[PDB]
Amino acid sequence: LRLPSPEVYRFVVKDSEENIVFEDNLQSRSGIPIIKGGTVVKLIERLTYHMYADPNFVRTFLTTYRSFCKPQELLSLLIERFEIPEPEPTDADLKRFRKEYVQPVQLRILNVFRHWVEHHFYDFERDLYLLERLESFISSVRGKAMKKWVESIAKIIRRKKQAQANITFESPPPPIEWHISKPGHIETFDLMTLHPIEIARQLTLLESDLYRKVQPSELVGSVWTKEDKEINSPNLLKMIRHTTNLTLWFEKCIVEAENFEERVAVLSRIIEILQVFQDLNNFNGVLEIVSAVNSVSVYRLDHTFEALQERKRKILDEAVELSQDHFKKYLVKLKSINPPCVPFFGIYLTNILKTEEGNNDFLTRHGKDLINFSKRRKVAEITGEIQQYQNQPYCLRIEPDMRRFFENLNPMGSASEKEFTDYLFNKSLEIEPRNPKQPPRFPRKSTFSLKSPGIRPNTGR
Ligand SMILES: Nc1c2c(nc3ccccc13)CCCC2
Repeated sequence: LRLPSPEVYRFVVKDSEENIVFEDNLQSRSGIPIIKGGTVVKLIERLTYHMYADPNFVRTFLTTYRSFCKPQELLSLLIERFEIPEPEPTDADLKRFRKEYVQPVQLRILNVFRHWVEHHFYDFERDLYLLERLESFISSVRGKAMKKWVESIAKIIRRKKQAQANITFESPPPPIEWHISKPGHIETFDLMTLHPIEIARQLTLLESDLYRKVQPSELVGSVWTKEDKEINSPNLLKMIRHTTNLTLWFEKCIVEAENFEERVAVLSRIIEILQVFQDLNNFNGVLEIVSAVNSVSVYRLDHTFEALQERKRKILDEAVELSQDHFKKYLVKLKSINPPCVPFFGIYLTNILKTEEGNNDFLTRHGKDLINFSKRRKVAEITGEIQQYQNQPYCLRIEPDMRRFFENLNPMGSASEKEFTDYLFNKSLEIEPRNPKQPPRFPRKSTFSLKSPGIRPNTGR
């Protein structure tokens, strides 16, 4: 009984469709009401509710909130929630208010701070001032019952800060495969001089590392395509730039092979790399090669595809078919394999862009910003799927020169992506013109043997 005036404490304005909307279905019938949307004020009140704990909302909120609220604003709202004014005295009660309202709300805030530093410390890593505000506030908290919670948050922060201020094989990894390029000779590194097995291994290790660093929150609210993308989505942007560069590198290697026999040997080696990606459950790599071969500059090279060994063309068509019918066969395959694996990342992006586009950010902006929370629950269920393959490392040894090589691929050089893709298209028309004549005969500029060592481990034995 008796809360402060909504006038002096914004959270306790009465619930109405002006400020908060609950699911009204058979699921929402039992237990804790399900939030469909509200003002950020009302979402914060329900995140820290006096009447019950809501672990599920806390988890979904801290995954999704940056799509509707800045980290600095979240901290300001949790402090505002914490600083609870006394009710209007009546002057002819406090003791109940402190036991049943204040203490439970303050404990629930400290529990949100605890989940925040435990599972989303990257917010504080990205913003040292945010951490200064949090540390200053937590150390101001003097409540007897708050003490265990403050100690717990302090210890998490101490640990996260330690594990910032600075590989272990559970079984023998395979020996590194070498072909024409030899170690230390990084300047001789090329698609055709490195071993196709080890190209697939080193790209898988790199792609696995990029994949495992992507936080769900980098995807929520299409934040990687927005103004604050370099800070909200740094891991995702690195993974997207990697995919772009590698896909364009594969295209470049094919289209710049002017000599027909060389270009066939290049496409054949890329298909061999694709088979080792498949053996490694690197569907990310499989579908990068699919992306390259379906690019307009390569797709149209009918003479090159027709010249492939039937078995190589078969393997490619099968890879290509994984992507057909909204990735139907890819999704069957992904559910059938044993990790480690690198999921095709592009499809999470596609399905989040469609959910982001097809659902309003706001239940309405008339009179109030009424945030669509249900939209964020649906995106968090998609981002949730990214997590099940981030926990299983590859049993493969890093080749530091090859890793360096692949981290630094820059097919575009100083040109724009559009200038570069125009170039690939113009070169495609040069090497295989739109006429019915046999393909032009250009000389090789490279002197290395075209003969593949194949994808049976050599040094392995
Ligand atoms: N252009 C292509 C041809 C074939 N497969 C292809 C597969 C993917 C992208 C382009 C292709 C089979 C042989 C004929 C041409």
